[PDB]
Amino acid sequence: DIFNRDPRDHYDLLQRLGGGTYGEVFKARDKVSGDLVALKMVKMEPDDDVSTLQKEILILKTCRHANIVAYHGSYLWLQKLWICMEFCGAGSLQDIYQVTGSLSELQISYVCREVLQGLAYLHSQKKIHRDIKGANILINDAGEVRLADFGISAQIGATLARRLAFIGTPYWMAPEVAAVALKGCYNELCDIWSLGITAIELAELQPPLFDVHPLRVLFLMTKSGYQPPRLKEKGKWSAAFHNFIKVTLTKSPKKRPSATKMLSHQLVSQPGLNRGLILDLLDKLKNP
Ligand SMILES: COc1cccc(F)c1-c1cc2c(cn1)cnn2-c1cccc(N2CCN(C)CC2)n1
Repeated sequence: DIFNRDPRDHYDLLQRLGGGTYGEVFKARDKVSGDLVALKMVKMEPDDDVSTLQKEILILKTCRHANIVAYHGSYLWLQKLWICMEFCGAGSLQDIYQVTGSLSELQISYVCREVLQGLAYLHSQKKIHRDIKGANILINDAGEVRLADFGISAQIGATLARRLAFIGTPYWMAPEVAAVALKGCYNELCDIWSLGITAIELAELQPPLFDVHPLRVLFLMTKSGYQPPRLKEKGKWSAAFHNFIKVTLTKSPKKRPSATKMLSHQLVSQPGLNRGLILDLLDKLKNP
C-alpha cells in the first residue's frame, strides 16, 4: 500500500507530535472517514531505492496484532516517506508517567499483559523486538496498549543502519545483549528482561541505574557478577509484583521464562485487568 502521491490528498495534518533522527510524527485526520491517524515522515536519501522499500513496507502490513500499532498505508512524495498508522492519542507511557507519576500496580499489570501478548505474537514469528521500554509503548484514548512497532527490525533504510551501528541506551537491555561480542549470543528472551525493566520504570519513573553513565552500565553488564535489579520500595507492591520482576529479570536466558509462560504469571493473569484502569490513569492526567 505505497501511493506515489501527496498524503495531504487523503489526510489533513492537525498537529506535529514529535521529531528525531528518524524524522517527524503528526496527528492527522482521514478526509473521508474523519478518523484520526498518526503520520510518520522520514526523509529519503539519494542512496534509497523503491525495490528495497516495497519489501520493508510489505512486512509492516503483514506483522499484525491487536497490541501493535496497525499499519494503514504509505506515501512516497518529494523524497519523503510517510507511514500512516493507527492513532494512539495519549502518547507513550513515558509521556504519561512523567505527568501523572508512578502507575498503580494494577495499571502496570495490565500494561505488562498487553505487551506480553504482543511479544508472544512477535516471538511466534521468530522476531526479536529489542526495544521494549515505556517510550515505545503507546496508549490510545480508549486505554488500549500498543507497541509503537515490532521493534528494531521494523526500522527502514538509514534509521535501521544507525540502529545496527550504535546499540544506544543500555538501561532496558538484557545483559546478554550488552555483552554479545564477549560472551555467547542472545535470543528473544531479551525482550522479557526488557519488560521487567519497563515494569520498574512504570513503578519508579526511570529504569534501574538511570543516574549511572550509560557506558558504565554497559561495561558492568559484561562482568560475571552483574546483579539483576529490584524494586526500591518493599512495602508498596504485592508479592506477585516483586516475583514478576524477579522472574523477568532472571540473569540466565536459559532460565528466563517465555512470553507465553509469563502470561500465566499471577500478576498478569489476575481478573480485572482491562482498559478501564488506563482510562482512570488518563482521567488522572486530565484532572490532577
Ligand atoms: C513512540 O512512538 C513513536 C516513536 C517514533 C516514531 C513514531 F512515529 C512513533 C509513533 C507515535 C504514534 C504512533 C505510532 N508511532 C501512533 N500514534 N502515535 C502518537 C499519537 C499521539 C502522540 C504520540 N506521541 C508519542 C511520542 N511522544 C514523544 C510524543 C507524543 N504518538
